[PDB]
Amino acid sequence: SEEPPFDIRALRADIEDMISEKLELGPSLIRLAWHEAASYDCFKKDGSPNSASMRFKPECLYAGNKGLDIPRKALETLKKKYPQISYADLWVLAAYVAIEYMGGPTIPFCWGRVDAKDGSVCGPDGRLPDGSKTQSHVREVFRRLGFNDQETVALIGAHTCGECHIEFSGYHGPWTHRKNGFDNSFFTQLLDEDWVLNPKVEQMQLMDRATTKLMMLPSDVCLLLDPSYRKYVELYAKDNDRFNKDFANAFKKLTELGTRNLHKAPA
Ligand code: HEM
Ligand SMILES: [Ca+2]
Ligand SMILES: [K+]
Repeated sequence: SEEPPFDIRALRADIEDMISEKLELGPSLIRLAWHEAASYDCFKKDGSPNSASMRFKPECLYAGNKGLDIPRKALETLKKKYPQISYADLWVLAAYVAIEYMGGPTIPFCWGRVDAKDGSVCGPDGRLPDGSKTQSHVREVFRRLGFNDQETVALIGAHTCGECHIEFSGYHGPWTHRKNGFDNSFFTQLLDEDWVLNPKVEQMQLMDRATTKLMMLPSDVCLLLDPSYRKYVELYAKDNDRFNKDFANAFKKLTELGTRNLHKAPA
């Protein structure tokens, strides 16, 4: 489909330069595209997902979006060099590049996302999920977004990369030992390890009995306790390829919620 008004070929490359110069920016780019989309209520059809509306207060000030000012600022260096691309397209693409760069699937990109002009269109607070809660909450949040239990488990598989930071979320640590890689090793960490309480972190989180260097959230481990979710956990933990297929589709679907009139990018 149509050729975009910015140089995506150069852009894809420059984004990798930024990530290679700062690997912890990789996982952080995924979170930024995802919480931008998460405000969506599909039943109410509001929230204004995928419009880079987290540029403006209050959505940028929401408790669930703490520390996301870092990837946003990082992408400013590239908004200047490529004025033709919207913030919305750039957050999404920076995230596709981050996932591919880290060993994940290559997602077909689509462009045409209109930016929110000001923070008058933001969604209400409380749309973002709480890691302290479990599957009833999780299933409530992903239902509202428009995902089924399968897509729900796949999307959370992204915790295969990155880590929690006390000063951001109150939680702490990586989910896996390869926190800059992107595969199914989250469903594998979840299934193989013995998740004991971490008594030294005030917000309740888990840790592996084997090394105690890794961590899990109540919202992460609720994927075990729910029978539906555990089916898909076993599935993705054994089938890395299917995880890549399913993550790619869902994250694409996610980052296209509330969007119309997009165009397939060439490669
Ligand atoms: C119920 C669902 C989810 C909950 C409760 C949750 C919770 C959290 C928390 C507490 C953090 C720590 C933030 C920090 O302090 O750095 C985090 C980070 C992160 N989240 Fe999730 N998350 C959920 C689903 C997802 C999904 C669907 C994605 C993407 C597809 C995702 C991607 C990430 C990534 C990549 C990081 C690492 C960020 C970094 O290392 O800087 N999460 N999440
Ligand atoms: Ca939003
Ligand atoms: K990894």
